[PDB]
Amino acid sequence: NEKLIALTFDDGPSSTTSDVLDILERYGVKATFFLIGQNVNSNTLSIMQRQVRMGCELASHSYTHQDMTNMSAQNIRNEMEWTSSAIKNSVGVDVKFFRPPYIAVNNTMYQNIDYPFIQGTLINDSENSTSVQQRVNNALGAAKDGQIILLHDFQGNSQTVQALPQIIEGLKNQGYTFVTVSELFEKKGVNPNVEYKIWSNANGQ
Ligand SMILES: [Co+2]
Repeated sequence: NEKLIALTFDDGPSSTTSDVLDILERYGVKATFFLIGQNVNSNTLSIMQRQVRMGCELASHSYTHQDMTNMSAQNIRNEMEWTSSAIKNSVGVDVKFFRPPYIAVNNTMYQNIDYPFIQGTLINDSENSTSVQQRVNNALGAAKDGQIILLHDFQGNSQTVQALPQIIEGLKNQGYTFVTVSELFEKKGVNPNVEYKIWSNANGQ
């Protein structure tokens, strides 16, 4: 009767990431970080190393974080390969999932990206006008068994850092167990590797 939640973070690594990690470590919780490839560099190495130490999953958010519906097939493929190899060659882990920038997806992307697409429920934590407590309530209201929840850890997103302790404490209080996206599919016995699909819940609905 385990109830699984996959907390996920877009747009890092950034210095804000380290504050997210401090909180995840405090609560013994793992998350998934969809990284922007050009943010994988010597300035972010120690953060990515700590992500791997804590068993947080690293995934792909493209290399330049542009709207990939305006990109050629070749450029899409280069973005994906460069992001995966940057993550593999820096800290030794293999990307398993892709999340499209801006959740902008078209046929060309689906034809030229070999990873499962992840969306999840947005909590609108990219705009400062969304308060700490709005972020808390949106995350708590989006939770259900098997659900992926989309947050951001771009530099400066301190209102999500402020929101995260209530979110974790509240979901545990509701009986949820935190998993990575890989762990989510593994534990539900679901094959994520379905082409032409974008997932928000391990049930695929
Ligand atoms: Co993004």
